[PDB]
Amino acid sequence: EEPPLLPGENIKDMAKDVTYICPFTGAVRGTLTVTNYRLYFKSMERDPPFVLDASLGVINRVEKIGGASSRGENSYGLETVCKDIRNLRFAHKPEGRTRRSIFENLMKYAFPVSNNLPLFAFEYKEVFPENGWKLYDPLLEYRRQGIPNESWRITKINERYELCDTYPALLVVPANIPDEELKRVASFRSRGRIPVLSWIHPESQATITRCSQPMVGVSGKRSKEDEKYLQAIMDSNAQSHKIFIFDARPSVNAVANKAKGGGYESEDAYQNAELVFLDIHNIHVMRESLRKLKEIVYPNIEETHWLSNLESTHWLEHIKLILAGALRIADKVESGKTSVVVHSSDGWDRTAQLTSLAMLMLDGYYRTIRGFEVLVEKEWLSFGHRFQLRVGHGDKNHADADRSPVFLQFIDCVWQMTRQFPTAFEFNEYFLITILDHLYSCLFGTFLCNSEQQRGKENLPKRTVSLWSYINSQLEDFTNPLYGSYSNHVLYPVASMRHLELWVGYYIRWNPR
Amino acid sequence: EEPPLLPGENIKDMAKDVTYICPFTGAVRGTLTVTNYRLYFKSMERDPPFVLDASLGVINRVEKIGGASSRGENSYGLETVCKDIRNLRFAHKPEGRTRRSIFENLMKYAFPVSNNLPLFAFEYKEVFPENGWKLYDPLLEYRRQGIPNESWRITKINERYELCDTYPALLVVPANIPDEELKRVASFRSRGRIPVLSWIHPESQATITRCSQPMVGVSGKRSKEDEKYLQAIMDSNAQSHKIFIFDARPSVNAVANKAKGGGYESEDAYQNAELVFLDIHNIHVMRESLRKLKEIVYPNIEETHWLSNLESTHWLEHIKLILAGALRIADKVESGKTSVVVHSSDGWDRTAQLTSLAMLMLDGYYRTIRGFEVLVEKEWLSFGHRFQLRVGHGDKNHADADRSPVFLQFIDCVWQMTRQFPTAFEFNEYFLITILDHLYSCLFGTFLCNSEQQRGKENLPKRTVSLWSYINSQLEDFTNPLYGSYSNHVLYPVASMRHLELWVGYYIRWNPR
Repeated sequence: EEPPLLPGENIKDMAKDVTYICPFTGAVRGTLTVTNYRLYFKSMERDPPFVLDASLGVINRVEKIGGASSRGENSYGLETVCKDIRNLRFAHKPEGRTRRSIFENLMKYAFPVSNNLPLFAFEYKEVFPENGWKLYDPLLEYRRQGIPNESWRITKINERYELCDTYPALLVVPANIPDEELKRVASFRSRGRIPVLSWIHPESQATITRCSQPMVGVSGKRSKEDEKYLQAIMDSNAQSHKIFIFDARPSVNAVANKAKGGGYESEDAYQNAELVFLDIHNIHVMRESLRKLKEIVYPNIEETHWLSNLESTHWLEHIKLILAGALRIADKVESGKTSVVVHSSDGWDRTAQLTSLAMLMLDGYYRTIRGFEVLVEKEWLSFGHRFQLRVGHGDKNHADADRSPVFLQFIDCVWQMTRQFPTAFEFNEYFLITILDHLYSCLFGTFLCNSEQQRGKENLPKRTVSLWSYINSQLEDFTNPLYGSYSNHVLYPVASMRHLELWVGYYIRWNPR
Repeated sequence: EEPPLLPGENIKDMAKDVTYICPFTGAVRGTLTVTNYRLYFKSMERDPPFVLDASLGVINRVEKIGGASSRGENSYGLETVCKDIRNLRFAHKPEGRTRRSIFENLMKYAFPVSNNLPLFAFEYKEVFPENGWKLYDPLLEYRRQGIPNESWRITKINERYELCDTYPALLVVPANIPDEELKRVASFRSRGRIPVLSWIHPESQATITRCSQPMVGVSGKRSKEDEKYLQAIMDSNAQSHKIFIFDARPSVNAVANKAKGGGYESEDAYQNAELVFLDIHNIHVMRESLRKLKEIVYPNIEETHWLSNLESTHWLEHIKLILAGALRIADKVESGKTSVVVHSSDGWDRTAQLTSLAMLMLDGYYRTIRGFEVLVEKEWLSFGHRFQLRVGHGDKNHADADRSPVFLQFIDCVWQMTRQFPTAFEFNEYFLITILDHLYSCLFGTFLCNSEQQRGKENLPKRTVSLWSYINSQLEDFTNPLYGSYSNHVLYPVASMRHLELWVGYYIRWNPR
């Protein structure tokens, strides 16, 4: 059957009497359509119409199955490997070009930028009553936190992104540190990500700052600017006697980075700091972890070795390390009243997961729907997470090792927190799954590019629809009705294999049971 | 401090200033009291009075630590291995006229059966608003099921236990089958446990009968009355097409028995019967499962390999098979409208788990607190599960290979069902745990002996108190607040490693969470 279209979506090819092999109900013949935004398959050979509708941004690779003409053993079709742990395999008649027409159209529209075609986000013409692009206001958010205040000021040194071009235009830093000082410190921090304020505690004034690793190198070089800058941070919390520095990386990996120019803060160079390593592994390791998981989760789960197979993926283990690390940060801020500086190698994948999760534990604001969108806009988009590079929108280059489920891990961690606190979040599971779906969809421009400055040059607000514009128009589908019972208090989920669950709602949502 | 003694409980020994080394908190000195029913330890050295109550009946083994020459920090004293997945270690003064005393008095009252001392069950003299021994009435129960009737009659042939000394005094058998033949059939079934009615469906008249394995042997011999027996059970159902015989043993097993004089019902000899194997292992295989489970759970849990270690015990795998097995039987009765016959080697272990479990699925009556109690008294107690032998009340022989957690296993399954159906049961977790607690406590006579006949020869109903007499006094602590939500209908739990959980409430309840 025909697929429903969206403002800007037009059919690019169609083939009828195509057979999709469902690993759960068997073969089903019907029509396969490929618009400039999705892959649609519907069959009227089933009482409820069997509809398969997946966006093209989800397609990771396309592969042919069988060979040429009809040499294959009853298998002339193609298969699509999807980012959301499905794989879709289709069959084609002996007599038919539909096998090559579809393949060639998928391998063109599912990968627009690799064929100098535009991503759908730029074609989508649907309008909304609210502009998601105007949801996050740096100045208003800081004000919500009490910023500018005697201890912290707001600098505009980065409005044209000269200090650091992967950072937001506005940066909050200690009031006693001048702009000429930020330059020097920027010379010591990788890619100019010089610690900057993320969150400040209402009462204690304890702060969460984020930045990249120090450039120490093998010769063990050091800078007074950076060292005093870190001190200025601790001085802004008056009643504290220390400053913790959480390094997301495992100790053995930080050392390796040191050998290549990076490193960490030593107990001697930073007198009043205590650096902890949280043992959270790099992007490549998480890609492999998720890959092993998809392997035992789709399409059929083998019961006997489920537990060991699951453990072997190290998915839940990584989630646990992320949550636990977030827990250590939020605790030192809450209970210890001590400011914490959090970083990693570049400070834009693990640091983002840590600050984001701690913030959610500490501030109930980000647990509300609009709050979370702000959280996503603040930590991850504005602070330079490479969504484009990490997801690979419309790029045939599926093996790229720059691709990793970083954000997906974060969202998983959030879902983990919502299970443990069924009343503390205004949003619900569907909201989160909807976010993961549009991470790949490229329907909106919210998860495009790799930086704030990039999005400015690309003029994304004026050329694409924000994902929040659509979500804030259907809020009845994203609200947790049990939201309230808890309160405007601090959350402390339990990181332990006995309280973390596999997010069945996402990683196994295709099995019709 | 001293223990709060129960009606009939006397202090057999006391020593003060003893050290308890808690595998979770530090050492605690205090007073270790021993009575004729429990082991009580209490210390006022902790904001919350650290209490350590435990029935002697839950003491699996007592062994002395140190004696010759060992003066260290808590390396002198005694240790107790318990049956409720924990271990107690007391550092009791090396000198002070207390070199040898506490140990001796623990040993004496912890194993009354071996020492030839009364079980505290006979010295307990608390009274309760109702007597649990009256709770279950064989005739009042069959009447609830609509028995007797045109098709099934109640025979008295075994009133003196002369047909089967394990079996209850009243037996429900096919109306047409006279008592004389019950004898001939009794000689074909192992230990004379002839197929007897356990449950019947109100609408389809599909029954569920239980028995021990057939006595076929290598000589493939067969009973003319047996076959005819099963024929009447089928004929009672309106002659429905055919009749399933569920053997709880794996195929290999039944065959093993065959060569031993036992076996199972063959095609041609039982022409109208489908024989299925549920692949549930024997007592030794189970005890070993539970043994590996207490080793990775107590005292400290190694997180890195929790999933693997848990998979290695195969506890969840056995719970699956057992539940899975009840699902088939329940389904063949609910859906196929077919009478089934469940049996095993002796027909008092796996048969009890299966009928009890299927019955819970089919009849909501057993889902009520009183109904469940009746279930235990009927399917487990009157039908001869060897709780004295399987649990070994007050017996110094801990290596006995006759001991197996067959009943606990059953209770574990039920807990699984209260988890998958949080509203269908009137009783709550605590209730089920209390039941496990008095399985070892021997505070009541409810779980003593091996059969109904023995319990009578000891006159338990008049010399000991029934557990239900206690439980039904506080039904507010044992009630499920959510119960009622659903209707009286058939519960179908999922028997998958993806749905079953590890009862942390009973297998890891000691840790301070």
